[PDB]
Amino acid sequence: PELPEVETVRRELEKRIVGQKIISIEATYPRMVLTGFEQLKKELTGKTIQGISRRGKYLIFEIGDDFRLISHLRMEGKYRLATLDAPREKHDHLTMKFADGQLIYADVRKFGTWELISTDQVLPYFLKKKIGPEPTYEDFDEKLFREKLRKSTKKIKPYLLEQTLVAGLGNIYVDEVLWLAKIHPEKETNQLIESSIHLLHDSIIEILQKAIKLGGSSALGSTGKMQNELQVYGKTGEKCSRCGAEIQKIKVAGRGTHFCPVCQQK
DNA sequence: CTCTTTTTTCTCG
DNA sequence: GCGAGAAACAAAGA
DNA sequence: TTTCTCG
Ligand SMILES: O=c1[nH]c(=S)[nH]c2[nH]c(=S)[nH]c12
Repeated sequence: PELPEVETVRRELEKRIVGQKIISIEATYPRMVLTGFEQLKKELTGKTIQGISRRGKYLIFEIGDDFRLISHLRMEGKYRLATLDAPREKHDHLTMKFADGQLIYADVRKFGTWELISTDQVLPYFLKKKIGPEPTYEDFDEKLFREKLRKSTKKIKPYLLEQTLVAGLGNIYVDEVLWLAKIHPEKETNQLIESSIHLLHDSIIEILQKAIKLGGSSALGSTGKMQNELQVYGKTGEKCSRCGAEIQKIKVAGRGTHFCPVCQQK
């Protein structure tokens, strides 16, 4: 999941589990609780969920007054809300049980993580990861963005994916963003001129805010509609510009990369 | 049998 | 620094 | 790394 899907999950969770008391926590895969399942079980049991926030692709459960559970879904993490008597499915790893239902975390590839953090350690946690600004007009300052692009020789697609220029882009939306900004994924960022950087800046914000509006692309968050709006991701061999160009797929810095060669020249 | 495909972090030259 | 490659893991799809 | 797929 990328920022839009996580934000969709956040919103659904906010509606359903805020105000609920955690009755018990169970794990068939405790190793995904990086700070220690035992400790997490002991601190959070009996606590009431006060809210859910998000930073980039990270979910943040606000539980009791002094704890935060930071959850990352990585590649295939999924939450679902189920009755207390729901059967176990094969890749369920964790469950937070309430009085009248449970929240189950599943992850086929086991990449997803949980970390229990002190409330005043949350801001330092994201500082250490060097996570960039949220993709909004208010937080995503184009001037700093521009200064960083100009000082670097990195290719624009893997640089954007670093989460440091701006938070929340993953493989789908960076491909959609570069298509929309008419920029080649392998463009060296110090070659970008001012007007391209401006278009790229706005496009990053516009695409992500749109995806959020449509509930993300495709359990919680499984009713998204952004996938219908995708212009290049996963559409190899299909048309992009009303002239005849087909979408090409190449490998860039280890990632499958979809682009329209005629519209996205260097 | 083999290989490649689908977020974050680490190695290493 | 930097980037190429791989690690963590499961299930495809060839 | 493990298992499936027409296997
Ligand atoms: O956190 C990341 N760091 C790097 S270097 N690349 C990358 N690609 C995605 S997606 N996330 C990240």
